[PDB]
Amino acid sequence: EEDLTEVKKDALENLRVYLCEKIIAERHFDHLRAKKILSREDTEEISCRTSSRKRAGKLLDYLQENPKGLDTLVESIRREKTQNFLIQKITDEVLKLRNIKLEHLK
Amino acid sequence: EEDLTEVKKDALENLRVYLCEKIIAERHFDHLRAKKILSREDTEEISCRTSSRKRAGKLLDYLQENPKGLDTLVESIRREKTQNFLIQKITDEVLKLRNIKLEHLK
Amino acid sequence: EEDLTEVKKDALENLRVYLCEKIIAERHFDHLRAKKILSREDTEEISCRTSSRKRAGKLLDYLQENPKGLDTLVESIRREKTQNFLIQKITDEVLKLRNIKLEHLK
Amino acid sequence: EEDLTEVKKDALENLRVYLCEKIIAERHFDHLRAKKILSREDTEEISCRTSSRKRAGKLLDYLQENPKGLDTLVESIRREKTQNFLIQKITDEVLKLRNIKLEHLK
Amino acid sequence: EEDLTEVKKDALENLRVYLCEKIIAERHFDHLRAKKILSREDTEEISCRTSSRKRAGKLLDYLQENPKGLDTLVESIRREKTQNFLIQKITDEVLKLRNIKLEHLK
Amino acid sequence: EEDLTEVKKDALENLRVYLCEKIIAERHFDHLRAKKILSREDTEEISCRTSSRKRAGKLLDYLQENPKGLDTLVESIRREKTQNFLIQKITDEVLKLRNIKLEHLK
Amino acid sequence: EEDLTEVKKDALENLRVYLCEKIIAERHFDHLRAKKILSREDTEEISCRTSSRKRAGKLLDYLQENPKGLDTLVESIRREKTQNFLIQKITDEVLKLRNIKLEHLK
Amino acid sequence: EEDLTEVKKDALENLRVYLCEKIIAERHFDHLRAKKILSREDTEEISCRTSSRKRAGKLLDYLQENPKGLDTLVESIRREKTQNFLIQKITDEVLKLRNIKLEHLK
Repeated sequence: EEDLTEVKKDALENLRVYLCEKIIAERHFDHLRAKKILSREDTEEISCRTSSRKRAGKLLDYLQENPKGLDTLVESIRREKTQNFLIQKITDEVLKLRNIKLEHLK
Repeated sequence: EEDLTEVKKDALENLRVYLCEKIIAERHFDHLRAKKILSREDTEEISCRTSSRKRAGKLLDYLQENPKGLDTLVESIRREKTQNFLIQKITDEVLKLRNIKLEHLK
Repeated sequence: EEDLTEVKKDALENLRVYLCEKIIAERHFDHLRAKKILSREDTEEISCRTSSRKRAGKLLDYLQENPKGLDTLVESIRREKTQNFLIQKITDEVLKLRNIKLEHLK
Repeated sequence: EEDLTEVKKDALENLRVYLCEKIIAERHFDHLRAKKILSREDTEEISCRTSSRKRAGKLLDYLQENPKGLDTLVESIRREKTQNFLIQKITDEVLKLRNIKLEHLK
Repeated sequence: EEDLTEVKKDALENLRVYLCEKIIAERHFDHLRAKKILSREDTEEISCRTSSRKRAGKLLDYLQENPKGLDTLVESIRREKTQNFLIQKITDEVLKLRNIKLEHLK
Repeated sequence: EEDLTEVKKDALENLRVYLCEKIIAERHFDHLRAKKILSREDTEEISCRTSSRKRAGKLLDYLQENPKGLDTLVESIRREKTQNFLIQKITDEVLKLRNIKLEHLK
Repeated sequence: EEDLTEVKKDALENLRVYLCEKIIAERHFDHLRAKKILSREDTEEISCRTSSRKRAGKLLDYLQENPKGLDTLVESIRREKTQNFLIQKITDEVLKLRNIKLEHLK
Repeated sequence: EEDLTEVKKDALENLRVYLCEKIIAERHFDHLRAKKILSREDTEEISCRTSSRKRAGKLLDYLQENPKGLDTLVESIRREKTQNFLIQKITDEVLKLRNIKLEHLK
């Protein structure tokens, strides 16, 4: 019904908390692939002045605007690296979505 | 009796003075979790123009509108960080509430 | 029609991902030749502070500017070294161009 | 007739679009020589808070106030570096001037 | 209860101090095995600029992320090398966990 | 009477001047232990942009907050390194406290 | 007669011009010592948004409110650094004071 | 007439261009001697973040302050190194001074 794209934000708002977990990937593996749809000048800006906490929050904040919001997810399971502390969580992020999402059906 | 929600503000007004102690957490640990219920654009703006004293006052000021007033409290005792200079104080913030709260029973 | 110089960026935006295969050649072989038309101070700057990932991105990022976009290509097939991992890719990079390029004709 | 000094703005306003092509020279090559007539404190300020997009626009925006408007031009063709992606364009920048300039004669 | 994964950080925060005993293994033995789950470009970066103290802090800091945190441990007891200064400590590191962990049960 | 925690600031405001003697320990030995009670993201932030003077000022400024104000002290006399330039001074820092402290008794 | 505290402003007003000479010391050596009597939050703000020209004027502007106005003077002659381009000037700043001061006696 | 100290800046503003010849001496020989009168913290700061182009500009920019403006000169002719590319230039720098200087006499 095209309503889910909103609940992702909540899920994200609920998962906003996990800004200290594999978010450093913004310097590691986020910036590179996601740019396929992500911004350009902001990257320069977003990166220039952060403790890796702000940009962390920054990087995430933008994604609520998009409808799809399925790329940090595919990119984390892809490219190897960490397949647990984010992925078990990602399933939990999926859950956080799932939970919030399925709840909405009520 | 749903009256306490107000006495927090007093407690807060009484504690308004402690605007220089662990309030910097607005750049540190406040903005992140609390946004679970907190504003969105204000954050951007609240932050945009401050020496960390205004935004300090700002951030604090916003919380009197809410009835609950209990999260800075749970967020500081949790997430580790500082467990005294604010928490003994927090117990004192609790006191400032408590004192203000209990006196109301008179 | 001088429109292709742009689609190269797309192709590059589509190939930005392969920032991990033979991009290290900036240390191995890119810096020396490309300088024939490439930057001067940034080379110093671009280089000074990277994990070989950022500079990788940097070096690539700079070329979307230039119209020709055909030198890393000629330089990789030239100077021997690698002719497969990147060159079959280079054909694919040509493809990524070709694909995006030919697509534009529709 | 001293009217051309105005048409450079529009040409620049027409060329305002090319804020992504060899404008980075602001860090690379612009700041150093142009300062012969260019500002002093702003440079510090202009540079202090930009993603290289603002300062880009900044650096350009200032030049409309001057009458001569001929230095970024002479500076890019000299000092080596890029003699094409901007220079052909510069001829086109000259054209953008020329086109507009000659048009004015009508 | 999946709460233990946190107290490890404390334990680690409590053991953050012992950043001088056998942390040089970041060159001696730590980098090779741990990479199985560990980070890739940071390794390049993390290493690139350290007195062996920051990277020390770095490497460790990264692990508070991961939920398990049981690998520097198995890798130090195995692969021979040192079985005492780090290991009695490791048991003490286990203690630091054990202490903080069991305390949590209160 | 819990009034002393304030004069430490003064003592510190009076010792603010000694930001050049062994404050560099912010790299040499401060960051590591003090983090037992110290801030996390600012450490990232505080460090990222300083001549070792700002951060020097930064590091000290945060502690006026804390009530105990007794850790840089124990940390400097311990862990070896310098026991004179800082410690004779530290006793003087103690004096600066002591002086200011005892003065308050009047 | 306590009238001198005012002509210093004039001196400063007449010395306001020299806002480009050893004023950068605001980052270099001013902020640290002078804070013994100087502000606190402003420093943060004063610094937060300047090209070093405003803050220059800022830093200077504040000192007119004070009566004594002798510290930048004693601070510049001491702490080594520059003993001429400011100090000959400082004697001249003394002169600017002196001139105006002595003039006032008429 | 003490006016020359100003024209040096012009001369310097006219020689600001030669920020590419023997300015790297900012590492090769400048820092050590000139420090007899030069900055302290900025040396740390000026150095920390430059492609050798900015610090180049930085180092020079500071000197327009100082009245004498005669030390980079004596230091380059002495201490061996290069006596030609810059010294013929230095005489030309002297010229640039001389030219601008003598012109002022008109």
